[PDB]
Amino acid sequence: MASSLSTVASNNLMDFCSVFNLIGAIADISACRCERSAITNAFNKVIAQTTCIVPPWSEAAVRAEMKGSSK
Amino acid sequence: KIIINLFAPNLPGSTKEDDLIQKSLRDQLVESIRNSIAYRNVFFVDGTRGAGKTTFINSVVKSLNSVNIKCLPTIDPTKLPRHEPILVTVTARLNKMVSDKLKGYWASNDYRKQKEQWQNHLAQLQRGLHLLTDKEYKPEYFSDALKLDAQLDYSIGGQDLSEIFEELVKRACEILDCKAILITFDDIDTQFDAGWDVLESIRKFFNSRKLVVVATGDLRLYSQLIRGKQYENYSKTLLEQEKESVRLAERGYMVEHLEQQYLLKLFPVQKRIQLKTMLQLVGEKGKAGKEEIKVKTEPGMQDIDAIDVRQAIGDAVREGLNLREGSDADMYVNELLKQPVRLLMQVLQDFYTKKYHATSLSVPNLLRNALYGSMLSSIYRAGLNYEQHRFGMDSLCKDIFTYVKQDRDFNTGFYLRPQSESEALRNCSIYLASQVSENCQGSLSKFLQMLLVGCGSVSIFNQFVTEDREKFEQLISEYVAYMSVGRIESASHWANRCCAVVANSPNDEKIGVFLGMVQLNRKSRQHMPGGYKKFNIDTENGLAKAAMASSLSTVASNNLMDFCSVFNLIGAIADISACRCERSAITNAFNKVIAQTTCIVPPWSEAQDDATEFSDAITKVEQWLKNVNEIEIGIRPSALLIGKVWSRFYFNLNNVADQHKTRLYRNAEHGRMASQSNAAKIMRFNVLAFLHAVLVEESLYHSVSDREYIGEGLRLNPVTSVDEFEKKIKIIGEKLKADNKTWKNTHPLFFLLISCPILHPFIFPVGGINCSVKALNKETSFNKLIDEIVGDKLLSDEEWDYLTKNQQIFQNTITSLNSSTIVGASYDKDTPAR
RNA sequence: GUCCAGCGUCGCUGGAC
Ligand SMILES: Nc1ncnc2c1ncn2[C@@H]1O[C@H](COP(=O)(O)OP(=O)(O)OP(=O)(O)O)[C@@H](O)[C@H]1O
Repeated sequence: MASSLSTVASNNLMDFCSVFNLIGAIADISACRCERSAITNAFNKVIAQTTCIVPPWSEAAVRAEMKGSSK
Repeated sequence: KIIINLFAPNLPGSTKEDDLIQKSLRDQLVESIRNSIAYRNVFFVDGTRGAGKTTFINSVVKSLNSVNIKCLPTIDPTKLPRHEPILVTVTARLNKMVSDKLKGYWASNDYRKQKEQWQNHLAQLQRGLHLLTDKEYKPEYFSDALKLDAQLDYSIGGQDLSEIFEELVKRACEILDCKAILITFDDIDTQFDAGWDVLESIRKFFNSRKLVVVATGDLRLYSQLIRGKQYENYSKTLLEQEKESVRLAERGYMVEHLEQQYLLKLFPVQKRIQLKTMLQLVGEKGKAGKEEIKVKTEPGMQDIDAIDVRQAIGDAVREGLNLREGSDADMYVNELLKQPVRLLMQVLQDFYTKKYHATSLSVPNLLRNALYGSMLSSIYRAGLNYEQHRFGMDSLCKDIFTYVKQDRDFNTGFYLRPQSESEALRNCSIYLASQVSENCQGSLSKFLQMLLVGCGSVSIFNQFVTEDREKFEQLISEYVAYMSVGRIESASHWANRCCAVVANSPNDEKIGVFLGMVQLNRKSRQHMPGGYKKFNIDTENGLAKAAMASSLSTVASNNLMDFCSVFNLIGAIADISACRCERSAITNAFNKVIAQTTCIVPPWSEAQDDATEFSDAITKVEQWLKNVNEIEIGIRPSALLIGKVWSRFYFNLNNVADQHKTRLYRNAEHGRMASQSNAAKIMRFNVLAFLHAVLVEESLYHSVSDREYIGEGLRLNPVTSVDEFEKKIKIIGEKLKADNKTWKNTHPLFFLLISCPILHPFIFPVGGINCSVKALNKETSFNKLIDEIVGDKLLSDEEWDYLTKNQQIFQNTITSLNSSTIVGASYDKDTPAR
């Protein structure tokens, strides 16, 4: 779930679960070519909380930036 | 590890080996030339304008000079006689070397046989030179030719110069004992009409294996030269006859194809070499760089303490524009790194040299002067003011509006972010942001003028005028005249023009509530429930009548219309802070619009003792002005800071007018619950929004503080309650106290705008307090914190209890505005309880 | 669960116990 959870801030903080996130997780992990020590680092970096801002060509770009990305 | 000294002459030819930038590229191309001759052979070093296009060529020649290749002296067609052909110049330079070699040789009698052969070939070239410079054919030369000679065994008969010149080069190579001869040209940016003769003399006379040509220029300029020579081939009578759109396309492609076959044949693609800009060499943000560049900012600096080129501009932009350490400051520097090398270094050389002598200040002034002389061409096409003496307040306000007009983006235009795709708008933006930090630095009065006039003009025009490609700018010319922006006038005068423009468009149900304004009543209403009545002006007192008087505007089109614009308060405050003395402005500002200004709708419309009480109000203002003088010297506004403040302020006002619009009720007198809205409550939140927008991002974007004290959480605006405004006030309070930093030294803008006597009555009116079991907990805590920051206790014990519960003489509180009626309400329904 | 508030044109979101 943590690997497949991503949130977007447009007018109110929206939460999403996208299959494209899973492909991003596999793509990041598979390029490790490292021992056990780096796996814990890489696996911990994959699972996190990421918030991305709305593209400029939308009608809620200014409000989203104004409201700030936080909790 | 390249060290650049700004105090060197910095001429194009002044660069030595240590000063040269692209040292790796120089050796790479020298190897390419050497290899090619060992095994068309025309090299083209391509570089943008003002990027080492001449110094690099000299270094390449110097490396070759010190398999043998004799380098000809570099030539440039621009600094030559107009009508002299290239072939004559090259032949002249060949003559000098071989004659110098022959005379210096002085061994045996070789220079008696070789000299005759060399002299024979020159005479042959001199005979056939008349073909180059003939405007017509001369028939008597026909018998001059056909005097065939077996000498050199020419492949083809005739008086062709190409074959004669070829044998000329072969003899010189034998004499000089060199494998090949290198001919170096130069760019034609100054006068690119002379570049055609170079191209013709390369495609005709330089095609042997003994000659290597190194040309310099810009393909974006050479293509225009060639395409011009193509359209001169079409018969004029044809160009002016078949003017169909279908035919224009047919001839358009036949030329855009003909030039490419010319270039791809004359300068082969595998031989072109592109120069490197600063961004490529240095790197993006934290990315590793291909090379290392460092600069020196002082003659006394040590070579072991030279800072990086990125950091040198980084400080010149941070304090130059008065910007903090953040991404937005890193966006300006990144744009500068993509500038031409000459322009990038000149603005740095001017800035650091002038700054050093000044110390032996006004740092932004040096940056503005450097930028003005640098991108002075882009200003002219933008059309901004170019007169140094007219640099002022309104002239700057004109510049902002025109730049937004050219950019065609009224939402984020005033941010002055260099994000426009066009190069002129990007260049003009950085200069403009410097001027904002110039005028508005150190004075509160000018800051409020930029906020209200510089950015207010753009936003209002967006929503009330632009809601046909010739009507659009017809309004722009009409709009710029009506607001009278450009003329030297006070901000208070601008407020009335702002009031007239907005009020023309009637909203749904024609309620008298607009963006930051309320339309009060002039005539008498019939059968009004409760104590609702007309707004009687002469019932206020000292420090309250003046607050109202400076907040009243009138427009005299059709019937007389009154208003209570909050924009007037901002303008009135600016005027007081301007003069700061003489006790006359504070006498005159309070009475400037009440009975003198007769505003008319825009043409696009389609319709106690007085003496003993006023001086007490006057004296408090003079006390406020005394404090401003000693603290406002530390104001360092930036174009980002002012632009962002208007954004939050504008959005906040639009919501308040749209949420209190339908909340008027027949029993909304002295409104105690948040679901009831009176006239005084609307004006309370209008002045509260302005006091809130400053607080939120005074911490975020100001330059005096290196961090923010807001904390973590969503940024929200007060529209119905003061829960959000109080919440931020508290949180900063402990953060500013746990770490010992006074409010004056971190939020100078908010400290001054919160202690102004004009806004004090508006903060706590009679009918604008939320009286509830839970609400009064916040309001009281709001009152305690405001008084603690100001120091003075605004409200005494008796009046505070009088307001909260449900006539005591009041001087620091509005008392009659809530009872005043509002046009279009009619107060039929009643408040609902649940 | 309940109460307050904020964004969009009822839905969404923050915060408190
Ligand atoms: N290697 C270098 N190191 C430092 N500065 C350089 C270097 N090469 C060029 N410059 C800068 O470029 C400026 C002028 O460059 P250059 O004359 O080659 O360009 P140009 O004016 O476009 O070309 P041209 O003079 O042939 O018309 C110099 O004054 C100098 O500031």
